[PDB]
Parts: sequence; structure tokens; C-alpha cells
Amino acid sequence: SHMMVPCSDCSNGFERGQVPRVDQLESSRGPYSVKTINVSRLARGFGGGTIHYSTESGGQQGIIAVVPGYVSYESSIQWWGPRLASWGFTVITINTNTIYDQPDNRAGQLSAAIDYVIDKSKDRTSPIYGLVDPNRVGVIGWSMGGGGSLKLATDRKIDAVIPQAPWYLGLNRFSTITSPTMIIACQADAVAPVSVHASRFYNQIPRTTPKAYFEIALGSHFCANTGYPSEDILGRNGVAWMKRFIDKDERYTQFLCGQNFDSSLRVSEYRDNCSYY
Ligand SMILES: [Cl-]
Ligand code: NA
Ligand code: NA
Repeated sequence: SHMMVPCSDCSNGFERGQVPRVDQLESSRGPYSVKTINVSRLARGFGGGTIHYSTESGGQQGIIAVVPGYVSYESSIQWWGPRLASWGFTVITINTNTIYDQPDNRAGQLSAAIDYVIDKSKDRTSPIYGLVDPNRVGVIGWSMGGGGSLKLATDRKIDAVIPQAPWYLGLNRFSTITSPTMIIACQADAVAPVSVHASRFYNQIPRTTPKAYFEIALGSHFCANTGYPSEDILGRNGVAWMKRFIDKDERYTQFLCGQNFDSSLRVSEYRDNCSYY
């Protein structure tokens, strides 16, 4: 076997840390200090990126890979890295092999990036040696990368998916997705119109699969990217989503359900099937 460091801040399975306040979830950082490892483009199967991780709480950490869109780089999605790592996930934000790569290719690169992290967790020279649980993985993607994230869920066992402003064209198996999926939609999107992409994909996913549709009022296609004005609230729901579905931490259902999120002028629509969480 490979050495795995126990979680030393866990109970009730993988429930890590204390229950936060909503304002803590909305903050730019959770309770843990974020460390980073640069991954060069020489990495197998993707264009490199950055591993974000924390060590205070020990191991058994879920793994998350995050991918950008067409003609875009890691910075567009990088905010998810430190945000989620600060809550006890090992998170790799990536560049793609080329910026022109299409959704199904981006799905394979998310898969490769997960596997890269797993491989490093078995490498005695890596800071993340023994830190991760290869059995608990999630993905996040923007635009064509969001399409890729949904595609990957149909090809690999994925514990949680966050497609943001997703774009996908053609035949798909989204009608069979069993991974808990939180779609972030940008209301005014002219690149991946929600009526064609995000909303349709949400509606396809099985009723028994936990899901959410978080639509940012007036948002452009870029509305969920690094530095945009909804990092606070998108990150609140995203951290809760990954806690609930990667860590199986049911203390976090309260942050996702019964909230009437679209009462805020910032949120044009919120859908969920909370009765199936
Ligand atoms: Cl747009
Ligand atoms: Na590479
Ligand atoms: Na609203």
C-alpha cells in the first residue's frame, strides 16, 4: 500500500473542522493556510498549473481539478484554488495543452490533472505525500471547461462537479449524470446563452442527482471568474458544495437548502432539488 496520513481534524467520517458561519464561507479564505506547488507544462496529459493544499488538518483530503475555457489561461479560474484549499481540499488549477482545446479534450485533461495529484501523493519527495484520498474527487470548469467537467462526470466516478458558464455542443450523456452538480450560470451570457447551455444542462440531469442552478443577475460569460464581483457568494456555495459532496459533510446542507438565494438582487435565479440531498 501507499502511506496515507489520517485526518486529525475529522469526525463522523470525513467531516473536517468546525461548522462555520456564513460570513466565513463568504470570506476569501477558510480556516487553513494555503501552500502551493507549481506544476510545469511538462506534466503528463495537461498544460501544468498550480497545486494548492493545506496540512494543519492532516490527510484524507478530497482532490479537485479546475479548468479554464477556450482561448483562456489558469488565471481565469485560479480563485477556486486557494479558496477551496483553505477549506481542506487539495486543488489543482490548470492550463490546458493548448488554449484551443475543445470540451471533450478538456475533460481528459481534468482527469489527467486528478491523476497527477494522486501520483504526487505517492511520491515521498512531494509535500502532498499521503495527504489525499484518491477515492474522493471533484472538478470545476469554465465555459468549454464547464462542458468538459460535465462530460468527465459521465466517464469517471466524480463526487462533485461545478460547471461555470458551461458550453457544450452535440450529443451528450448529461441525462445520466449521478455526480452532484452545481451549475453557475451568468444571466446575460452571450457566449454560452443560458437558454441553450447552462439551464438546459441543469434540466437534463436526473432528479435524484443532487443539483443546483446558481444564476448571477446581469452576468456576462466571465461572471464567475477570478476577480469578478460574486466571488464571495459563488465561493460560499462552492465551498459548501464540495464540503457536502466530496467530504459527505452533512453539516453543510444547511448552507445550500432553504435559503431563497434569488431574493437578492445579485442572484437572478436559484434552482435546487434539496429534497434529494
Ligand atoms: Cl457575454
Ligand atoms: Na503537458
Ligand atoms: Na434576485
